Amino acid sequence: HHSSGLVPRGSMESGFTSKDTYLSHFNPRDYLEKYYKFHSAESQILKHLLKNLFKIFCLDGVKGDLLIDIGSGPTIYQLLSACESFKEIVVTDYSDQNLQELEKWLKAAPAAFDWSPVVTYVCDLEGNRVKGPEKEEKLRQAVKQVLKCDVTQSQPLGAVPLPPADCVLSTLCLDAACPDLPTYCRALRNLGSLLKPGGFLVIMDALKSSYYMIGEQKFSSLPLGREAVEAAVKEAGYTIEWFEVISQSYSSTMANNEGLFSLVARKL
Ligand SMILES: C[C@](O)(C/N=c1/sc2cccc3c2n1CCC3)C(=O)N1CCN(c2cccc3cnccc23)CC1
Repeated sequence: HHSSGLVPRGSMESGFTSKDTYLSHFNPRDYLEKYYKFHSAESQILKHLLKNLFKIFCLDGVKGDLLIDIGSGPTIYQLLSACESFKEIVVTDYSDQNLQELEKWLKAAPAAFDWSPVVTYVCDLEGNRVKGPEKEEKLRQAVKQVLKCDVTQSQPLGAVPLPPADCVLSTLCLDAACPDLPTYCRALRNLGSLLKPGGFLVIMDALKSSYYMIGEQKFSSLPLGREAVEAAVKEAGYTIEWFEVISQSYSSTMANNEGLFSLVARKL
């Protein structure tokens, strides 16, 4: 995409990877093979996101009718615990390439990525009430829609009539989606329009990361800290229930994050 090494793809005119670059120059299966192979940085990070989700959805409250999952990418690790606390899930993404990988996975098509190592891992955290083939069927039955997203749009779902949600989940999304704090803050107001009053916001993402790599192809990220996200959340109409910060970072070659944040909020 012209630039090559000097600046992330689709970030020369703008200074941040434009949304177009996610539709055209983005291979989702290449990304899944890199980050979600699954005791490296990636595996340890995925294991921490998983523990936080098992605690949010299985250990604590966060029970409901409908959970809208914003910017799911081509991944399902983030929905394994919520398919126990929610009667229905509505997954979304900007990339059609990503929505495709999700739709292939809901069909159990052999050409879809293997989530077996991950699914079995979450089963072990839950005590193993069920096994992999049983856990994946609960989650697939729970996915009611796969829709196009745009957190950087007043109506994040467009014309789709969706009922108010009890939870809105977003993992590893807004750092790539928003190019500056005004957009990060606005994109959180947009998530609130999908949420019920006193409804949960669950956000997980990297801290202090300005880029992330998918091979040799580079992508933009918003380098923000704990103070920056804490402030962005509260100003967008949310009361923060708890905020976790971990020091684990992605390997040298994969991103310059100083750690990762996990937080639960409530639309107030
Ligand atoms: C693969 C992935 O890039 C997500 N993976 C990762 S792995 C990793 C590792 C380290 C750091 C980071 C990181 N990231 C996210 C960025 C930070 C993806 O699938 N994303 C995020 C970007 N996203 C959108 C783009 C533009 C506009 C959007 C509008 N609405 C909704 C979504 C939109 C689409 C879904």
